[PDB]
Amino acid sequence: DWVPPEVFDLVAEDKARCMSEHGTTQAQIDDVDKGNLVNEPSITCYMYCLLEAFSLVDDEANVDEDIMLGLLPDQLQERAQSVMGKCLPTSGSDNCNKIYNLAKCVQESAPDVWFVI
Ligand SMILES: CC(=O)CCCCC/C=C\C(=O)O
Repeated sequence: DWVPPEVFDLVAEDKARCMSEHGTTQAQIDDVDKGNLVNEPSITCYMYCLLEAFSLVDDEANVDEDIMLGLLPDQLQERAQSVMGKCLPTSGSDNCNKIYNLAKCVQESAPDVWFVI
């Protein structure tokens, strides 16, 4: 992708923790990455969990746009601001479901640059 390998090491402890907490499998993550998203807590609560580990969302799955933007390469800033304009604020029944809807929105809007670690 555009995601550099250093980022995988950085997320490794939290990834292991969030998969363990939520019953997530690598296969589920690969599915999401392949654009296939279902409203299963084991995947959706994983995504919320990891986002939270990096202060990208708060206790009610409100996205920190600035942190999100500061994390992305300089190239995607422009298209990411557009995707956020369409897909934020988050909404849903709970934290996991809010990230499910966000994931659905962001994938529908910017498949090219869609991905989850
Ligand atoms: C849903 C998902 O995988 C997003 C993970 C965000 C983690 C990024 C952590 C560190 C960085 O980008 O430097």
